[PDB]
Amino acid sequence: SLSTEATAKIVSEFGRDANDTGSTEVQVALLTAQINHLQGHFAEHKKDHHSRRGLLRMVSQRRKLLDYLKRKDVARYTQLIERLGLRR
RNA sequence: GCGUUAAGUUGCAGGGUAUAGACCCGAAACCCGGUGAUCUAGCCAUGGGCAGGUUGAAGGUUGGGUAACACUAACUGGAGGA
Ligand SMILES: [K+]
Ligand SMILES: [K+]
Ligand SMILES: [K+]
Ligand SMILES: [K+]
Ligand SMILES: [K+]
Ligand SMILES: [Mg+2]
Ligand SMILES: [Mg+2]
Ligand SMILES: [Mg+2]
Ligand SMILES: [Mg+2]
Ligand SMILES: [Mg+2]
Ligand SMILES: [Mg+2]
Ligand SMILES: [Mg+2]
Repeated sequence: SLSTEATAKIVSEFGRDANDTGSTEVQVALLTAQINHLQGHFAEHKKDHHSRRGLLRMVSQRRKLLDYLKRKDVARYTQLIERLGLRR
């Protein structure tokens, strides 16, 4: 759902440089962007169960990445959820 | 068979009959034209009344909760031919 420009913008804002697409912060920010963007799709299409399975995978993938970041560097974790607006 | 050989008629009094309320009193009812919604039934307009004490619906806020909902606890709130 995310376009190329929007994706590239996130990589630059959370990565080390322009092609640090793999860092945990970038991945979590990318997932957060798609999850938030898809809230408008599922408000209109409540019965799109097949797409929602893909969304719930993003949610669980983000939870696992966050639990890993919190276990490695708590400081990086705290900054990340604050910038993104996540409860935990 | 009915008649012919038996005086009627007009007053007055009386007996009966007829039409009339027709010896007197008495229905329940039927019809016609009026008077009544100051009681009461319903409605319409415009005003008033309901001591005191209870119960605690929806909603709201805050926290928990969720990807977001849902959900949940407290506080608040003051529903009802209660
Ligand atoms: K005579
Ligand atoms: K008589
Ligand atoms: K009362
Ligand atoms: K309540
Ligand atoms: K009450
Ligand atoms: Mg993907
Ligand atoms: Mg006479
Ligand atoms: Mg008659
Ligand atoms: Mg009759
Ligand atoms: Mg009258
Ligand atoms: Mg009256
Ligand atoms: Mg009552």
